[PDB]
Amino acid sequence: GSHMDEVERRLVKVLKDVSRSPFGNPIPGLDELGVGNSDAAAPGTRVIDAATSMPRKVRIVQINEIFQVETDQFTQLLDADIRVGSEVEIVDRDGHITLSHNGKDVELLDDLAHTIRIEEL
Repeated sequence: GSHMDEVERRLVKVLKDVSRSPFGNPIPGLDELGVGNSDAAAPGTRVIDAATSMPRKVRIVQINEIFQVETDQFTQLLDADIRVGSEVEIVDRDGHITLSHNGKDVELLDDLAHTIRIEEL
């Protein structure tokens, strides 16, 4: 093909990303994805896929839970409090994933936006 690096195309293990504002807007459920997982059907396409099937506005309905929330780094990401039921959008950029929300754009590593509870664009 022609390269075309998708959002989930990048495979990482560590918990780090680029940009200066990695935190912001609700939806970056880092410890939330742990459990969920989609692939087809409208009922949430999962960020991993919600960025190739002609994305427009991924509707956030949920994430997972709060059980896990013991991290100083997540403290800044918790500023949004992930409001399940909101409405956000995602878009690629030079082979990278970033959720664009009214507020600003975020990073959301492949480990973060792996199994979020959103809608199928």
